[PDB]
Amino acid sequence: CPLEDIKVNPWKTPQSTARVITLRVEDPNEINNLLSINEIDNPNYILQAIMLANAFQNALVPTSTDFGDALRFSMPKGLEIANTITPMGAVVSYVDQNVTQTNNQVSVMINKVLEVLKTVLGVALSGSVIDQLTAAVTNTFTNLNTQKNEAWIFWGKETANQTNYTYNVLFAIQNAQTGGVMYCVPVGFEIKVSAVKEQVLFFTIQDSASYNVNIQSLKFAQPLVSSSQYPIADLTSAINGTL
Amino acid sequence: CPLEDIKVNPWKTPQSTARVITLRVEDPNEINNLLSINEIDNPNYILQAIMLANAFQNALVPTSTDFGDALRFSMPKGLEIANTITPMGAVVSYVDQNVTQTNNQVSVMINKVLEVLKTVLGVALSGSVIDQLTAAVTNTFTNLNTQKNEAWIFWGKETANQTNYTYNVLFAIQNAQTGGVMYCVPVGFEIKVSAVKEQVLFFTIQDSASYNVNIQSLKFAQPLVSSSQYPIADLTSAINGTL
Ligand SMILES: [Ca+2]
Ligand SMILES: [Ca+2]
Repeated sequence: CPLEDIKVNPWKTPQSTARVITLRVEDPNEINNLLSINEIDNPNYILQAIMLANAFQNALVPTSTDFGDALRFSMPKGLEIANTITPMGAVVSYVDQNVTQTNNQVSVMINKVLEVLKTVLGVALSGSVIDQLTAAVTNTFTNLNTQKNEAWIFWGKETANQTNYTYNVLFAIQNAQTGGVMYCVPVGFEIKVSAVKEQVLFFTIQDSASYNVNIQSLKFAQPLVSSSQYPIADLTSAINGTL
Repeated sequence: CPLEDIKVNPWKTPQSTARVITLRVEDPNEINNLLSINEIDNPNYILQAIMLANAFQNALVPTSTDFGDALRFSMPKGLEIANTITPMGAVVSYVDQNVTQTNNQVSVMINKVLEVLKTVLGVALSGSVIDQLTAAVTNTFTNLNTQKNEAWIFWGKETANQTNYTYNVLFAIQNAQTGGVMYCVPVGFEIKVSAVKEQVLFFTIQDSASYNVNIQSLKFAQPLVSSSQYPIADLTSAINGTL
């Protein structure tokens, strides 16, 4: 079928070669209420990632009674916990900002939230994790039906005109843009949306809604520690939180 | 605030205590084109899960030229590969079935597909992984924008009236319903949908579409092998596919 010459299109995004593995660990020894999303080019840093999530579990706090009976990541408490973490590390940035909108599509809200998180991460880091970051924020406001009973989402007060819920997600990043450190970015969402739960469960990005959202997050940089030498038992203990 | 007596509602689904961890492994030594979704109560069986996915990567085959340039899991080749896997194991079930619909919502198609996969797994196994199974099938037909460039989804022929694409997902199951074995269920989707790619990218469960879908899958039961004793280096090699 005669070999044609190369028509090199320089804007054609190539298919990813990244391997994605999702772990659902039933009945963990200790409960973890953070959705853990880990970016890693060297799997020897996975344990470190899981241990950072174990640490920031202690930074979750109850919401006010008016909101409901829910847990959310606290930036203030996050700072406290950061100091106690070993090996020692630094809080590069932190945010506690409200985001609102009126009668806009859910896609707009996802963007507004993305803007805040992209500010936290920075251009370089943002770009290296844009796919999972976009997906993670998307899954905060949509695809909630399948998530409704998960350990990282908490349903608060539910009126006829409003639904309150929290959503806890953590990003661990180790790649070319990080170098000799692994970044950790826990995010605690406190969301008020102008719809009944039943509608919220099946909200899409096309749907329109008014939002009042509080975003609490920080970026924690911890020097890399390989775990190749250690047995898998330690990783198992890390996942269970018994390490 | 006076302690009221217990109003025990026996149909109130409790919140999950399950810990969910997602691993994105950039630049793996060997490429893996299966979305790996692992259900595990004992993390000592993770390596086994990842090694089963490594094995069934060899069961992916190109689609016909008329469909496009895509890879999909082949049930026939899956059976061949199953025999070569060590430790030895058994193919409990296998399917190669077409599923179609006309002018129905995407939710209906998700159900039709679920029915087939639930048949493969069986009542007990199905129920133990219903959340991730429902989500996985949902993400096959929706939420494709964030997935569009991922390693497990391949875009074929794209006309003005039709989009062709494949979607490769693998479930590893180790829990109370499995006992002393781990089940492995690779699934190769070959999907023709009556819409342009741009529309397909932002398809929701509310959208209506005609579908022609081929589903190829099998259930592989391999006796459990704990990896607690082995170092994490082996797991790292398993993820890279160099083990
Ligand atoms: Ca990346
Ligand atoms: Ca389960």
